[PDB]
Amino acid sequence: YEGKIINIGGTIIKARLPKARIGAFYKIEPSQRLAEVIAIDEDEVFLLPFEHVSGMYCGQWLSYQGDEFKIRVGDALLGRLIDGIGRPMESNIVAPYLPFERSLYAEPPDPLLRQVIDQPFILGVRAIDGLLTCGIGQRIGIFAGSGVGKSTLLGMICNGASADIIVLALIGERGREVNEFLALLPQSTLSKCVLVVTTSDRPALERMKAAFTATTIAEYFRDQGKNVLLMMDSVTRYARAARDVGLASGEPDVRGGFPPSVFSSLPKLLERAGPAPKGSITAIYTVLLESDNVNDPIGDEVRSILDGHIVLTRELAEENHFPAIDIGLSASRVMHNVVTSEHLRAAAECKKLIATYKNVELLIRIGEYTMGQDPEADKAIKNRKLIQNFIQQSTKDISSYEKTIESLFKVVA
Amino acid sequence: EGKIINIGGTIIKARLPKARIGAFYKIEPSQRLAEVIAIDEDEVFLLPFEHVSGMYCGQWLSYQGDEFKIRVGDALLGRLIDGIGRPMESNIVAPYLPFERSLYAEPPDPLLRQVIDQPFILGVRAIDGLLTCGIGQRIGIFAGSGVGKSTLLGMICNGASADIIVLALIGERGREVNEFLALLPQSTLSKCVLVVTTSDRPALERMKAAFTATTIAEYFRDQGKNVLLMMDSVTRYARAARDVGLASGEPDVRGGFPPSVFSSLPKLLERAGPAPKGSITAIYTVLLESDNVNDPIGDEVRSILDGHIVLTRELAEENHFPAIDIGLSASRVMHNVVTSEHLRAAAECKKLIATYKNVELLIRIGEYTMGQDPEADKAIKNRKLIQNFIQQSTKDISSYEKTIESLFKVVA
Amino acid sequence: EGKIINIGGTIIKARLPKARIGAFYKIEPSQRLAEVIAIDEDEVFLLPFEHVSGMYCGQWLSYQGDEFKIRVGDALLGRLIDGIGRPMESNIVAPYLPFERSLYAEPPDPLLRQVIDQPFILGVRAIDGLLTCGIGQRIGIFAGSGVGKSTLLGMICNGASADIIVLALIGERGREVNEFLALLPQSTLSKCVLVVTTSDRPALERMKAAFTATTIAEYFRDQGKNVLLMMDSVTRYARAARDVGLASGEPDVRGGFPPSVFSSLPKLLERAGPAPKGSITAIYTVLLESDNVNDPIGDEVRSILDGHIVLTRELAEENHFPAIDIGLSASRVMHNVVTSEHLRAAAECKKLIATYKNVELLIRIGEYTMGQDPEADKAIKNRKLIQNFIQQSTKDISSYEKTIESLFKVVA
Amino acid sequence: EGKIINIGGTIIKARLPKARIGAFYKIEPSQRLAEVIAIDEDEVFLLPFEHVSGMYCGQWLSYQGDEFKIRVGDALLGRLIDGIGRPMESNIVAPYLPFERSLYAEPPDPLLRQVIDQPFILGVRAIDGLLTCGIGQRIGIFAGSGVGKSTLLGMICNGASADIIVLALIGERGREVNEFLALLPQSTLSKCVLVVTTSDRPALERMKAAFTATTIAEYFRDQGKNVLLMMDSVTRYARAARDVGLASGEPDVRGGFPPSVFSSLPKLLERAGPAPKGSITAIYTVLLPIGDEVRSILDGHIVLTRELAEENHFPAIDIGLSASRVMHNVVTSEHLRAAAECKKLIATYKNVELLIRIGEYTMGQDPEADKAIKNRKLIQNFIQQSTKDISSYEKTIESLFKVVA
Ligand SMILES: Nc1ncnc2c1ncn2[C@@H]1O[C@H](COP(=O)(O)OP(=O)(O)O)[C@@H](O)[C@H]1O
Ligand SMILES: Nc1ncnc2c1ncn2[C@@H]1O[C@H](COP(=O)(O)OP(=O)(O)O)[C@@H](O)[C@H]1O
Ligand SMILES: Nc1ncnc2c1ncn2[C@@H]1O[C@H](COP(=O)(O)OP(=O)(O)O)[C@@H](O)[C@H]1O
Ligand SMILES: [Mg+2]
Ligand SMILES: [Mg+2]
Ligand SMILES: [Mg+2]
Repeated sequence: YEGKIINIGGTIIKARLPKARIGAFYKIEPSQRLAEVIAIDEDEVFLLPFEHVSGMYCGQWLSYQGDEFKIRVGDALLGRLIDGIGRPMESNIVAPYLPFERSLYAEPPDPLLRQVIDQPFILGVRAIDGLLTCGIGQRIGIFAGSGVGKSTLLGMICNGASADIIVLALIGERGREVNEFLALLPQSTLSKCVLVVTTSDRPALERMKAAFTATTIAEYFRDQGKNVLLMMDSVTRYARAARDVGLASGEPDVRGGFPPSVFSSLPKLLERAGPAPKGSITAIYTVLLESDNVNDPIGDEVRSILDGHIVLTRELAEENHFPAIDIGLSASRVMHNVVTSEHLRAAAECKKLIATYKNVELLIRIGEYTMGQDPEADKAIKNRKLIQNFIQQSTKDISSYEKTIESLFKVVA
Repeated sequence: EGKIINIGGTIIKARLPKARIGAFYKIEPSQRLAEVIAIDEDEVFLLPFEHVSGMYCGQWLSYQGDEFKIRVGDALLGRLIDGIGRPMESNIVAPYLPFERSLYAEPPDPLLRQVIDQPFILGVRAIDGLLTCGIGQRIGIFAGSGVGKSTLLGMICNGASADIIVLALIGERGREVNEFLALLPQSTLSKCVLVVTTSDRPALERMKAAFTATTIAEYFRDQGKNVLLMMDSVTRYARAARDVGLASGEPDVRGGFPPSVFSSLPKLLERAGPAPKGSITAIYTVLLESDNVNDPIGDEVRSILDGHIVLTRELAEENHFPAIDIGLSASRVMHNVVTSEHLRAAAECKKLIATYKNVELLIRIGEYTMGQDPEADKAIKNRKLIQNFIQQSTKDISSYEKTIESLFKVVA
Repeated sequence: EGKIINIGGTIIKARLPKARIGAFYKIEPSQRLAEVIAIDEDEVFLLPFEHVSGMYCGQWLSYQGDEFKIRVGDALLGRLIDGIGRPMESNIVAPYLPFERSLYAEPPDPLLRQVIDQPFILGVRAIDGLLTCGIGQRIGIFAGSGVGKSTLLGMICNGASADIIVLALIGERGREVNEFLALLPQSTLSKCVLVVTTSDRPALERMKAAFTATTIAEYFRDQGKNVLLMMDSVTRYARAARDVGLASGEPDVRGGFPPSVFSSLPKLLERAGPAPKGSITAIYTVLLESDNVNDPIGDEVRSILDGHIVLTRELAEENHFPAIDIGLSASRVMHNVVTSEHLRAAAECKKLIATYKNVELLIRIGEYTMGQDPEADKAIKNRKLIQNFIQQSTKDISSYEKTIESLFKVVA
Repeated sequence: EGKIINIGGTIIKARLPKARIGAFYKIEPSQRLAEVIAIDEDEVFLLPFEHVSGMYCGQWLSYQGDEFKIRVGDALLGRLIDGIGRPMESNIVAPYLPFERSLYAEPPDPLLRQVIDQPFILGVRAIDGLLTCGIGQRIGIFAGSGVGKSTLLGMICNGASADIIVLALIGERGREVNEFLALLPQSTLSKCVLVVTTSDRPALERMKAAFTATTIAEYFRDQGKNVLLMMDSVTRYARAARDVGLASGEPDVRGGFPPSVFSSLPKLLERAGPAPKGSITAIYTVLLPIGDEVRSILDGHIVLTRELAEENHFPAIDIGLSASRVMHNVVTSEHLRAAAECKKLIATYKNVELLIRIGEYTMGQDPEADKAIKNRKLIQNFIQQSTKDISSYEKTIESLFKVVA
């Protein structure tokens, strides 16, 4: 009715319709599918459809629907599954009464009202609680390569941690995993859990906006005054989808593909989850790397945005050392605030012993290390299988925070 | 309908007013086809089905059909199919197929997948004892060229047991078609559908042949059966999609590949798994652009599939066949499949292999004197048992009980 | 005075005939400002101050200013300012800033700069005992991600003795503005100006916060007092200017960066320093792309800046904090400042650290007979005194006399 | 004389007919100027020196020239000069300058370069006792950061037997020009004519500073005077001409440098040699990619090292790996062989100090290292002195000949 699609191909369509506000979404008039305006030219507009692009033609019409795409949240979406658009997954249900329409692109809190975080957040993994330590309110990434440890460790965290609300986004991952995550969490956890599931099958728009849907639901349950744990599996799938859309919209390449829109819109997503006046969002994001190099474009940028990074390495997964986290290469930017100095000194000595043995281990496997001459290296070896039975852990085993730090004191000295 | 104005060599472009994208057109005098891949307000980009030589400007295009749907039915069992769905063996009568299916369908709904917990016996002791497969798991075989990908699919054709075996041979040798028919017995070839396009064919017919194999496997899944899909070199699909997408004017995001091969590979690989009725267990051969596993296609297909078996060239040079590197390999579904005792025995055998790989260069140089480590002497002592457990000949298959009891005898 | 013709991601384009550069316009339906960054002879490139929410074609523009100016004055202390210039705390009453200044001034005359002779007491034992800073020196702190740039500015800013501190937090997490105010006591918060912009803010606030901080520092310099300016990740300025200029029709040159970044960064980064009345002393945190050596924006900042502290994460992996690599870092302005015996003690224990970094191998390998290398014998005996002099705690600040006394007893 | 088409950040495009590459044009309302890098059939890509803000569509460009030449005369001795040529300060008034010459002059071909004679005394006693240098010889100094090369340059300006001394502080920092001029006397400044430019200044005039200083030194070469040229940090000329080159548009070849700097640096360095009018002793400093290309292109490298400068042994030069290639054509055979035997008397100490760090080395048969141990301190106070310690040429000769005893 308003315009005509005049260019079909790739991820974006292009239309001819004047006076289009940017970000408004338009329905394809005979064929019930709709598309969001991402950019405008002097008369022609770039649109990104919500579904696949097959079956279209030149001069196909476009109707006007709304100024902004908004999702509809409420308190009646706990224990239920949502896609990236906002509509529910399951159809054996009656769909709930969600009363509050919320926009999808909001603001972070005032930087003066973001308090300092000084309470520990316990995950149940002995390594990430003893050596590193999370805090109630921070956001922390799990940086690994392909098929190393990210999902499993995130399942161990979901099984071990406990918040008032749990919002779990599975964006751009395999569809076989939505029943594994539903199997490894109990009904006492499922009663406070919202899944936002976008499979890797889906278009670029759903796989790009599922992260914002999960962040919007998490901040809705934050504004009621509760501590909500957000867990977002592969924020890099958002980064890939935004790369595809931004390159199809005609933007350059900076730092290995990845237009400036990606590095501009990652902080608009990641700054929305932290401490707040009412409640706080503790966030745990997993990051896939383009090799096992930690110095990726997206790996380095999301490492410079987040408040803690947990680096998992493949050469500790070749050795059946699970969870495969590299202690020397991973850090936790809030553990000097959330815990006493005695735990801090013990964790520092355990990190120093791990790095000392890794500095020595090469000249043990070629038979040149001589015992008794270096006092720091010897104590790095005499405790080696005493520190490692602390640092590696089974999947179905959760630990308490007390015997964790008691094992740490027993392991270091 | 319209006329052709450019011919480049991979894609052509034409003056077609208001063509549906995806609809296939016909070159009018010369009996060839093409399909629409992009539209530019009066000028469509077309990908021809056959070779491009002979065309001229202003050559006409006739219309037929809104999409290229293949013709499928129950009478495909025991016969060979072209990549776009023709019967290849022309010495026999054409089969009667009642149904039409388009090549691009949807995966099953994610809440209807029912996490897999039954084993799938392959016959190779290394992907039965140490790695284990599931009914519904899609597996990858990652190697360099010449390392043994096709030998191992030949080993697991005559050892595995499904209802319908759907074997795609896309992008591979024409000489292979008969050698894969020399491994299949008559009780197995009477239930096998073999979709083969070779490396000579145009880029479309190597692109749209994995989708043909998946559509035939989905038709045989939806009847209530168990399908064993196996593709040979899915990276040949990835390279056909690469040079078509780069001819179509698209940027180069990673290692030479457009983003339209990274967005179109999950909507191929995710259609092969568990289902509300039936199942497809799929095995994909993946060739790596060097011996490095961090090839972009190797990395992306490792991040999509449910288990990877990396074969190295060091073990192919050391005459360790099959050349499965155990530390680099994994199987996601094994902890739901095997018992706790079998999982413990598998983990301890893998730790023995890693311990010997630690002490190997130290004993090769000559520093290892017997007696310091308790695990290194265990590795040296069980070395020969582990080696003749992992190493297996081509004409040998094991049953699952003999595999697990030999695992228990080897591990301790 | 013109219509907007297209909206990009970061950029606006309009038809403003004979418009100047720097002339900022506001959008008539929507109250928000935008300044001109390029001309294309009828068609200008503007950069907006905010996001692009509803931006229809043909939206009008109205002339507001020929250049953008900020309100400065002496009644700015103890406050928080954003990159634009307006106060960021809203519960407080708005102050009275008397004067206005443009953000683009020129560095002082190089024949009228003073001579740096007296030290700037910094607080950390390594950058006082080994790399001493003078009053008027521009040093930079070079590291990768999360290696400890912001923690070292916390240690400096805690134990700083300057008459007025301007702290620029450019393009970093909103969380840490309260963590910097948690280690500013009231005696140094009553005379500090925080120019803070967060990483989610639009492109030119993140591009102009450095100019706002240097403008405020030059104002309080021209009053006549010495002032400490500390920028946190001027690399965020550099890649904000990269994303602005590179999307305005300007070519990649060395890292994705246009030539305009390399034209506008040595003018910003040099208008600090000594002066005929007053002196800005500046500490620039620099983020590096990789941990490599061929960084197109780290190398030339290293070249045009007199003194640099290099933090390497290979010392942050053995938990050696602060991770200062004393061999890779230098201070061109310390031989003019400290006494000669201070130079001898600093050079001697740098020599001891450099000796023990490779005598350490032939201690572990059992090849070191005592006495054959006496200097190494002096670098093994005093290893512990050095490694308590170098790394210190975050809350462990120390005065200058204790640092030089402990330096002398470490070297002796 | 031409309207400005558009502004591309650092590139101006104009609509003006018939201009040559390198012609510099004039922004008339603001008094700024900008030179031509490329022409189209009627439009012209040129690039500004200064900042580009304040410019609009339709500003005029006054012609005022066709190539840039510097107004150079005899009265520039003792004045501060920009890389373009205008003075630095406004307290002094610009004197009479009759002549002007362009910045380009072709060097003679290398097949017929002259013989070197006539020892040229620099003032540091270490090299003119050990690594001497003639009049027309051009010398490269390879020093580091924090090695004390600025005092070395100030003390080879102070005590040189040259009537004119020309130095180009090309790309220096803000403080470092006063840091350098604080250690030059007034008797030296009344002999100097010196070009300064800072990293504030645009890369275009930061690369034309080298040609300006070379051109002024060629002017004082033609008046029958022995003249010394100094160019401090040739590498900063290299990065400035790099920024001009790939700012105009050119892909790089080696390191990050375009081949334009590899065509311009032998052209800039191959000139300024032994002319029959009384010639021009060039001293060019390079810090430690193109140091290979510089070290293979001029005769004589002097190496200053941090491993020697960590002690109090100034000037921080090591004779064991630096040598000026022309000494037999300069100094006599007695002085040459005595200097070379003192060089190998120093070089055998470092192969025997490490063997007397351990307790093994004795006397009895080693006639070259037993002499270094006794006659060490005369060596080690011959090859070092302070900043304002001058040692004339007719003292270092007999001092070196009583060092060899
Ligand atoms: N902590 C662990 N313990 C045992 N096995 C693990 C562990 N982490 C990963 N694995 C194995 O490695 C494979 C990859 O795990 P997963 O976390 O799914 O990888 P990704 O991080 O790519 O999702 C799985 O199939 C699993 O069997
Ligand atoms: N398990 C095995 N037993 C014996 N020979 C093998 C085995 N695997 C590979 N080979 C040898 O290595 C070569 C590569 O096998 P093939 O499967 O054809 O490579 P590709 O995986 O590239 O198709 C073959 O020629 C074969 O002889
Ligand atoms: N001086 C120090 N002492 C102890 N830990 C430190 C020190 N500096 C940095 N760290 C650790 O390293 C990490 C990086 O700190 P930070 O200063 O935020 O790095 P950056 O600001 O450069 O990203 C922190 O999580 C912190 O725990
Ligand atoms: Mg996963
Ligand atoms: Mg094969
Ligand atoms: Mg920081």
